[PDB]
Amino acid sequence: TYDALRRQLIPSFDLLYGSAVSVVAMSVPATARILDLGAGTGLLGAALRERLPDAELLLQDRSQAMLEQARQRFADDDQVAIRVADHLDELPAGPFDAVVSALSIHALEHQDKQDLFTRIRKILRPGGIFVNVEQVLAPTSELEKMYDRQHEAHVLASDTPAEEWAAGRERMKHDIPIDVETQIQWLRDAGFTTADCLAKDWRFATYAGWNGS
Ligand SMILES: Nc1ncnc2c1ncn2[C@@H]1O[C@H](CSCC[C@H](N)C(=O)O)[C@@H](O)[C@H]1O
Ligand SMILES: [Ca+2]
Ligand code: NA
Repeated sequence: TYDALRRQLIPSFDLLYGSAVSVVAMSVPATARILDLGAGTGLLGAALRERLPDAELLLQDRSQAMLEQARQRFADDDQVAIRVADHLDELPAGPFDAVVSALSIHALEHQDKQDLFTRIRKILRPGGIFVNVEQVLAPTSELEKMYDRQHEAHVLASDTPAEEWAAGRERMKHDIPIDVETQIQWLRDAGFTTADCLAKDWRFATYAGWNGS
């Protein structure tokens, strides 16, 4: 229902979230310790749990209301913990095999994104992976209009309730997105040895940084 609405609002939901799960599964052991940053209702954590039954998940968000949905989703899961913290607050010490995030970090000022990527690398073990499923800006105003048309085309094709799309539009006014290549370069600046865009559908992209490989 909520998960159905996220699929209606997010072009290539299965490709982009699935790419995040696949790249983690190919980068970390079965028993990986994983931080889901801005976990919300725990959708990305849930996708990872489906693939990695033995992974320890820490779901972190500033919103207790969002994390209540995550607590309900993971009620019977003894390998899931929840932390209430802002991206800008001290991160959990870990170390972590993976730090993942979906549709959260684009809320931060650009300087705070650059600092967050560096702070994430500090809590990753050597060879650890950072993955972001992200809302990204087009590199030009003209291309941004085309990105917007492609997003609207998906929303309309998915028979999204008009009020939910209106609410989606209102939330996006507060967003501080940047182009995918700029923020992938920020991973290199943060000291990740490899950074790559795995999958992309115009405004939405899955990218990753590796802490040594
Ligand atoms: N500065 C910040 N610190 C922590 N969480 C933040 C944040 N800004 C936004 N968030 C959280 O980021 C989430 C964005 S919605 C995405 C939720 C989830 N990752 C999913 O894929 O469905 C919300 O849960 C919101 O509370
Ligand atoms: Ca948003
Ligand atoms: Na709760």
